[PDB]
Amino acid sequence: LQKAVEITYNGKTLRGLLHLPDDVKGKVPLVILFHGFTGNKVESHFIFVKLSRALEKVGIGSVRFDFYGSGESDGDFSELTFSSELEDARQILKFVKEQPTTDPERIGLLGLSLGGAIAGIVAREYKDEIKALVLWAPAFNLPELILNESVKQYGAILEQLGFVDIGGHKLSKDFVEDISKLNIFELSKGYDKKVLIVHGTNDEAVEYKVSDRILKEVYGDNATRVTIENADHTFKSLEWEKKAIEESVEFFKKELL
Amino acid sequence: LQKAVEITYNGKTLRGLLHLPDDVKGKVPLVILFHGFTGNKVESHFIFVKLSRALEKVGIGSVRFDFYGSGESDGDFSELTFSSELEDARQILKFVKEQPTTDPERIGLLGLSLGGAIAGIVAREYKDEIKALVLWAPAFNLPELILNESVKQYGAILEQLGFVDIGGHKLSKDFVEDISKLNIFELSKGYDKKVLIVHGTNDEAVEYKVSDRILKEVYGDNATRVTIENADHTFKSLEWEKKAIEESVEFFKKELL
Repeated sequence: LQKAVEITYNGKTLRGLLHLPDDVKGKVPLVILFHGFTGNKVESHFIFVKLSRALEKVGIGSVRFDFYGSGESDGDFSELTFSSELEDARQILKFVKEQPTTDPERIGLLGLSLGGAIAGIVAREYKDEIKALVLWAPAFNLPELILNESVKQYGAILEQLGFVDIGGHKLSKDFVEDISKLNIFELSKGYDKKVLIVHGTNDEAVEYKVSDRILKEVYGDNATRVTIENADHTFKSLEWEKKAIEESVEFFKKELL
Repeated sequence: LQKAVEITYNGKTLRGLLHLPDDVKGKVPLVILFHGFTGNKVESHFIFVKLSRALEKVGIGSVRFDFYGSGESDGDFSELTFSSELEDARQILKFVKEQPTTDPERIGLLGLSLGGAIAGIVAREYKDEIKALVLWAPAFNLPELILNESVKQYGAILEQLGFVDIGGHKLSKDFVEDISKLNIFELSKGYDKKVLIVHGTNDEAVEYKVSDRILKEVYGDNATRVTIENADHTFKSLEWEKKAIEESVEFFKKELL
């Protein structure tokens, strides 16, 4: 079952999609998916919708929302910041628990790159409430990346212009300053339930070595990594995409149930 | 205002968004927006939402649906054909006509790339029903590209596997045979109302010189072409984005109203 949902907090309205398995009723496990930098709820080559529909086939619900300033939700990219989506994420988890079909003891999280950073942080905020977590190409090094991409380049423009054109989006200078005082590695530490990392070897957005850091620094032996050899950032292949979703569904099927 | 909508025909469910102007009330001009190959209703860097929300400021509503097998709508890319999305387009136009806020006389059409080819065909299909037509980098030569792409590498793969991986999607073999019998130039010929063409000088998906072909072989005095100097396919820049959306809404508001 697929139908669109709406969230409104403050003066912000969020738009998204909720999935529920048709053949089983009562209270069902749920995974909340967080999208990445400049992405949206469908995500790259529809990998989120695909993963959503694969989950309802194994009796597992899901919700996919558009972060404020991106996609179908309200706002401009300029009034968006990392901590903004952090507030958005909390409202989505709240909304999900307030569903009669939602099982409170079985809730998981999934995030892709920037969404992965948000997912690992929100997982620690609700360490008891989130039973399992999956990180696709987790961009825990987004802070250094933005800072090192703001001094080698864009630095003069951002101050002069107030923003910079990343590619049809207005990257505000507020965004650079807000993520400057955030450390994803130290902010995701403290999650103790099972963790699954999916990373591509030939990832040029978030180099594969980041997952090594996340495995050594952030989580203990409660986190495993599924390495997809030769894959790119978003697993842009029918083969790569299959492995990423299948291992994610298997992982959610075991740890969530 | 923006609300999610749904169309269900022939066992297929289409999901989308309907934009309605808050200021004006009663009956209001609508602009149907068709997205491109491997895209979705939000389109690249959210240009469709931007165009939609910029449209409602003029008091001009719009409807943005995901084609069947794409984005939020049902089905996989494997069951998608050009004629498949032509059928979807007809269903979307019937949907807009059925809405009480909608005014039948002033419906408009917009399409990007393959969506523009869809829009050009549908505009001629309902010549008297569609008041104006806007085309963003219209891929009228899409059948030629796919044909030439198939002989270079797709066809050998498609013959055996039944499909080809075009980057996380399954391109049907029927899709190639389906589009081979199609000539968008002649199919879009015969529209007798005002047409606007927005094309990029540095467009690499759909060459700039095919916009020359459309103005000559497809239309006459009613056709107009805005040239975005040095722009790429989707106007992936805030300066290029402004020119395309600003000029197109002025074309819409003038001839629709």
